[PDB]
Amino acid sequence: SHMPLVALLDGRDCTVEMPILKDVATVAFCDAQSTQEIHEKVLNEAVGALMYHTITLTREDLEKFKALRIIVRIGSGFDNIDIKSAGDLGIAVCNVPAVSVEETADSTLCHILNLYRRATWLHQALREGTRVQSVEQIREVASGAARIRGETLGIIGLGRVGQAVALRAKAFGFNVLFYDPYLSDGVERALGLQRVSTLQDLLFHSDCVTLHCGLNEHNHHLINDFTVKQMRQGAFLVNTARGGLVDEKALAQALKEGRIRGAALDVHESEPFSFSQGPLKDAPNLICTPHAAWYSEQASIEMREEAAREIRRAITGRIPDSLKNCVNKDHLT
Amino acid sequence: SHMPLVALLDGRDCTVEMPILKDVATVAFCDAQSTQEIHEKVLNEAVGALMYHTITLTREDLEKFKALRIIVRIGSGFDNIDIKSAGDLGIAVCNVPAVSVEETADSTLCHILNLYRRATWLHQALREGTRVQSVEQIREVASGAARIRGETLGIIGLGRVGQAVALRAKAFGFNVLFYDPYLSDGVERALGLQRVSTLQDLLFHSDCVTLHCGLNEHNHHLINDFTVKQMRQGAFLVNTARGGLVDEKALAQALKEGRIRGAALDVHESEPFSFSQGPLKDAPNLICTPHAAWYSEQASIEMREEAAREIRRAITGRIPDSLKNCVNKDHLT
Amino acid sequence: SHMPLVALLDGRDCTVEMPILKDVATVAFCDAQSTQEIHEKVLNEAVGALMYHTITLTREDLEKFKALRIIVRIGSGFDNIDIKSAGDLGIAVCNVPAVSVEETADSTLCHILNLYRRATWLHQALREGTRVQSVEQIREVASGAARIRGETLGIIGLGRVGQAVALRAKAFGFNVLFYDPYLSDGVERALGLQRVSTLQDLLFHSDCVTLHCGLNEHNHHLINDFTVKQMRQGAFLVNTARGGLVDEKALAQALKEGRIRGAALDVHESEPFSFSQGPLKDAPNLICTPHAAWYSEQASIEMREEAAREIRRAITGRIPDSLKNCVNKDHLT
Amino acid sequence: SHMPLVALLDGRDCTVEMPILKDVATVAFCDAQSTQEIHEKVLNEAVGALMYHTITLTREDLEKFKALRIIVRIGSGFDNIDIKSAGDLGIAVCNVPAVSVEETADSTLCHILNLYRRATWLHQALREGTRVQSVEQIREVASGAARIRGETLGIIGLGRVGQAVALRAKAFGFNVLFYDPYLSDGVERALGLQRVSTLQDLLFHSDCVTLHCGLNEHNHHLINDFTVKQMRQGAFLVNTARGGLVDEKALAQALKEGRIRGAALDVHESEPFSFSQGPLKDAPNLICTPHAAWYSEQASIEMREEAAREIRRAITGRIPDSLKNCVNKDHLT
Ligand SMILES: NC(=O)C1=CN([C@@H]2O[C@H](COP(=O)(O)OP(=O)(O)OC[C@H]3O[C@@H](n4cnc5c(N)ncnc54)[C@H](O)[C@@H]3O)[C@@H](O)[C@H]2O)C=CC1
Ligand SMILES: NC(=O)C1=CN([C@@H]2O[C@H](COP(=O)(O)OP(=O)(O)OC[C@H]3O[C@@H](n4cnc5c(N)ncnc54)[C@H](O)[C@@H]3O)[C@@H](O)[C@H]2O)C=CC1
Ligand SMILES: NC(=O)C1=CN([C@@H]2O[C@H](COP(=O)(O)OP(=O)(O)OC[C@H]3O[C@@H](n4cnc5c(N)ncnc54)[C@H](O)[C@@H]3O)[C@@H](O)[C@H]2O)C=CC1
Ligand SMILES: NC(=O)C1=CN([C@@H]2O[C@H](COP(=O)(O)OP(=O)(O)OC[C@H]3O[C@@H](n4cnc5c(N)ncnc54)[C@H](O)[C@@H]3O)[C@@H](O)[C@H]2O)C=CC1
Ligand SMILES: [Cl-]
Ligand SMILES: [Cl-]
Ligand SMILES: [Cl-]
Ligand SMILES: [Cl-]
Ligand SMILES: [Cl-]
Ligand SMILES: [Cl-]
Ligand SMILES: [Cl-]
Ligand SMILES: [Cl-]
Repeated sequence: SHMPLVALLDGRDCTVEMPILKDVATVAFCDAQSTQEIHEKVLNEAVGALMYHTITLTREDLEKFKALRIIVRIGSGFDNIDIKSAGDLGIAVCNVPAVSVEETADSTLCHILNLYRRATWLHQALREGTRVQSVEQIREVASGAARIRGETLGIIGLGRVGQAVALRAKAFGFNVLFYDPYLSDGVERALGLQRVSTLQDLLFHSDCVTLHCGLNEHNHHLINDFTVKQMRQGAFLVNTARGGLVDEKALAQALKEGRIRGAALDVHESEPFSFSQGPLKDAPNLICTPHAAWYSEQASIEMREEAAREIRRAITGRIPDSLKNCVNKDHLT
Repeated sequence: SHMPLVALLDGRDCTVEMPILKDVATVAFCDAQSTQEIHEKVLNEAVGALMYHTITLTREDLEKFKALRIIVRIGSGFDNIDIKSAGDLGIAVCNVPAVSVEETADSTLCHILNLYRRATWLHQALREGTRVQSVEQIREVASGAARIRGETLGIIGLGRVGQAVALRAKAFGFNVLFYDPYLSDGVERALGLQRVSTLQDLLFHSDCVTLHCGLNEHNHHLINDFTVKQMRQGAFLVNTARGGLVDEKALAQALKEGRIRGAALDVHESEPFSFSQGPLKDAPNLICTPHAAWYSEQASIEMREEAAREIRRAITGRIPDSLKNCVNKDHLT
Repeated sequence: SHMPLVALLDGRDCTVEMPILKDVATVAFCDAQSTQEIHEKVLNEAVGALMYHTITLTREDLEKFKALRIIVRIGSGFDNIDIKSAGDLGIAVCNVPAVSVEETADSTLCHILNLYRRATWLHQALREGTRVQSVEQIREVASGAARIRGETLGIIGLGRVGQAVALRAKAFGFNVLFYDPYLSDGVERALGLQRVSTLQDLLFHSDCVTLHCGLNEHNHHLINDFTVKQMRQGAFLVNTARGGLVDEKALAQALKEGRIRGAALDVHESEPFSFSQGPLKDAPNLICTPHAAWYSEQASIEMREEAAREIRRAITGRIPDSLKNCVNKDHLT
Repeated sequence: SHMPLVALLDGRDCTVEMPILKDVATVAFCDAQSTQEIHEKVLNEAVGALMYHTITLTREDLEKFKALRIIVRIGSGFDNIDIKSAGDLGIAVCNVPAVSVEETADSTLCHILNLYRRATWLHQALREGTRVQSVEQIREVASGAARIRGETLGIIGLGRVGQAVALRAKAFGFNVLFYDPYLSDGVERALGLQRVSTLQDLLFHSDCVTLHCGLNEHNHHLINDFTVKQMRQGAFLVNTARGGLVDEKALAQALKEGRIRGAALDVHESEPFSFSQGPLKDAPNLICTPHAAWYSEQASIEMREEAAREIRRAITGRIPDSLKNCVNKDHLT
């Protein structure tokens, strides 16, 4: 009569998951931002866990769990989990990779166009009371807005979202390059894209750089004081991937010195983001959104339902064989 | 030794046009907002005129010119000129129809995505100090953001910009309908679009309505208290065409009552626009830009050079035969 | 109790049209190839006429009709009718312009690919008993097959079919140019195409030329001994438009001398076509189809139903106001 | 002063490879169709081997080599090599996966259109002397030609060529489904395609089935007497992948009984192909090409140069680390 315990770590709403797990697991929530806020009962008895991106699990955090057997990220990115240590400790880790692909690609294109077209900045100027009566004043307030056709969009990471961005970018006349050192040769041919071998080549030829790679152990601060200097003078930077990929120190100085004309960021090294704190406090030509590229009403539901099914498959079946999106089978023993 | 006089009515900068007209016409500027601000010398002696969109010419205004023989709009729209009366008075009217086509289509897609993705509103909330730490808070602050695929984009006016928008919209998964009662049947087939016969059908099936038609004598307040009721509950409205097409009274009430979830406007019934005056003073979910959809550094130059060449062709050749983009040959006698 | 007479000139099957015209007109057929084969009753009493492309009507032919008031081409092209003389004689002429647009564009792409890929010629070689065992033999039998990406496709006439071809050609990596001296500037921008001003420029830069213009009084033998010399050495020629546009004499010599590597023709100066007669008797690298680019089971029905409705509208309403696709309103008096 | 020996097994021309291997290896050719035709010197001393698709290497064949250390397929498919046994024997196997991707996709679209549009069959009828004078005769000779828009194209194997086909098929109005049980979920979203879970679903919903998967140990005769019955009545079949995927027995009967309206085959169970032998001797509505989907003058050179470089990398460096496209690293010991 005793069911396994499943805990929603960094959240409180479990409404979507309940119908799928009702007869399978007892569902509790922690609404926690760190391991220090998880009730002892959870650490001891929790067999499964659901979590988003607002809490990190190190080996130290993972070792506090005594019965945990699966973690499911409600989302694609799993950089916030020590995946290797989870496998060493016998904990399967899964993600939801497909739900918000096109939502994120559309958010990225929105930011790209918001830089080339300055719509968001033009709206601000009107909210601030700027009066734009003459054509000379239109040119002035819209200074920086550039023609898109002929421009080169450089994609770092041509996975699910990267490919979706590439196909959308082609519709506007962008010349699309991409850098992805983990794919085999020939993917550029199917999608009619141009490929480059190094990060330096990508930054050197791109008028607008957009990040679409996972954050792994080999690309933290991929955009740093060194690689920022490899970018075109007056280029754009867009990041809907992970904030850990950009050295905000180097980015702030680049915006201030005009080496980078503008930047649009949905993610940041330290989240939540605030224009009153951080290395970007006074950075100009900066657009930001609070890690919302993924969100739609349908997507939010679809990924929670998928994550709930993965939990069910783990409790009901054999780990890791019954799992559809386990991302650490190699490390699991 | 006496050259014809050409006047830039509603502007002052003539730098781009001078190299093309130096040996052909004397160039002066008026920097005028109305006919009342034009120097008497211009009204009497001006043979040609260059003007943007910030000044209107009625028959009353046109009759004040005693030597004018051609007007060239530096831009595509010529609704601000009494075209028929200009032809009656023997004045050719020309425009520049091709320069800013893709700039405007990209601005339109930016506004479309800014509504579906709420990037501009999410940026404001961060500037306003909103703190978005939990996923529940992300869902809250981004409430209204919707998935694009499957949504129906309704285009009113499938000309140069409309077709450019249609092709871009298809890349995001939009289902594209269009209404244009002046085209012959078969244009929908070449571009693979669906066509509807009436404005009511367009508004009835569209989740997002975008205007791309010229303002003529048969579509002022095309979007009015009556036709607004024919739109889907919670639909979007985008207008980069002409402000005279929308009854801002009806639009304000629709936004306030939630019948329309959001609106993005680059043009307005009375320009320049201000959030502190007009029927849209307190309208919610409203994005606005100061008639800047056309602008790029290249476009601004290209259209001024084309307009200068048209002037030259008129002074040097025979009106209207030597004109490339005369829009009132039928009325000219 | 007496109904008007409507005659299907160059056909016999009236099954599709009968349900639409039953209570409106008496329907007869002539199954005629020339005016000389039309029964006297038809010439005297026929008020309306339906015809395809296999019969020509000169002023001499038109003058033989004493009551005819409308002609409806079951199809888009109306070059086979003296349109001006028909208007002088008070005869409205209409067409069906939209039905087979995409069928024809798909046929054109089939011919284009059949030249670049030599599928049809490779099939023939297998039917002829050629044995292709080694790679060296594959290269030999497929000699001439070329990579498409980077190649330039030159479109002459960017109307309904031309635009449909252009959009399909872009999917294969073609660089698309077009020549159309009757369109206004700016259509190239909406569809992202490159435009040229003269026929010579089109032929000079194109690796594959495809015709998509109507046959009018200013382009008979548009491809002639002179303009053929303006084409690239080893270029392709495709014609799904009208045979009168090509001088088959010049074309045969070009194929024989290798100036043109191959040609695909759905239409010919004299139809029906036969490989045993005509200037193309012994021309090599020649593909031909019997004027079938338009045909699909749905298209054949759709255009006959549309043509029947046009007839009905003419008999029931006022000519030319009630007509949807009258192509000679200017000449009608 | 003694260099390693490299042999071109099933070919004779080594001109392209010589400049790359001149100072690295002695190059000989065998022009062999089977292992029985290879000179004893080659079997004993050959360190590297180059081969196309016209010779098969079993474990029995592989065991005859006493010094062979790498095989390089000049092409993508390596089904003609016992890959596992090659690894057991310490032989690295490599391929050239990217060269002819778009050539093959264009050949596939040519065959697809040749079925829907019957261009190749219409050309034959003209070569055979068929006279097509009336529209009724055009409909007759072109019977079977169908409208493409709305039709469903089912892709089996969405790799390099499959994705290239999918993007081209979308330009014609196809609804594209694909079946590929080896990809992870989410690839359909990036390319905007619909995905199905089983082969039966693919065949059940597809009007035209096109094969684009490698031939492996789990899909020989994937199209068989059983799965052919799961296809739509009157559907099309296209195969530019491998002939071993189709049971030509079942295919012949399907074409004869009309269950399949037509088939286009670039590959066959037994190659070379002949219309006078095999289960397809008398099959109707059959188009065939002699395994030429890959060929272009540029592609033929590019893959031979890549294959030569792979050989060089193997002789010069460390196997398998220095290899770019080794397809049997797992089996190599
Ligand atoms: N709201 C948001 O901000 C959202 C963010 N994301 C993030 O976007 C990123 C991409 O997601 P997906 O495309 O679904 O992942 P994916 O796994 O489909 O694609 C990742 C690609 O990046 C490439 N890559 C990895 N390291 C690289 C490097 N150093 N340089 C170049 N390429 C590299 C990989 O080869 C792979 O192809 C993820 O980090 C994910 O967390 C995803 C959805 C929403
Ligand atoms: N910065 C800005 O806000 C810019 C605004 N525009 C405006 O956008 C509009 C479109 O420009 P283009 O596409 O270049 O013009 P266009 O002449 O190429 O296309 C206009 C189309 O609208 C159609 N139309 C007219 N009245 C209509 C009605 N009542 N209902 C439906 N369709 C109707 C016409 O048939 C025509 O096809 C113009 O009014 C122009 O002034 C253009 C460029 C920049
Ligand atoms: N089975 C077949 O072979 C079929 C043939 N056709 C033919 O294809 C042709 C095109 O049809 P649509 O695109 O529907 O006609 P359309 O009227 O939509 O387009 C014709 C275009 O050709 C252009 N043009 C005319 N003369 C020209 C010249 N000398 N140089 C360059 N451009 C020129 C016009 O400006 C116009 O834009 C027609 O002649 C039609 O008869 C159409 C359908 C089926
Ligand atoms: N001249 C010719 O006929 C040419 C033939 N080919 C052939 O085309 C085929 C595809 O080549 P690429 O796309 O480059 O290979 P690829 O490795 O890029 O793609 C193969 C795809 O097929 C899928 N697949 C394998 N077995 C399957 C099954 N039973 N059901 C559904 N999907 C399955 C795999 O998951 C993979 O995604 C190969 O067999 C190759 O030999 C390639 C080039 C020229
Ligand atoms: Cl995320
Ligand atoms: Cl480059
Ligand atoms: Cl404007
Ligand atoms: Cl509908
Ligand atoms: Cl026709
Ligand atoms: Cl050029
Ligand atoms: Cl192959
Ligand atoms: Cl389905």
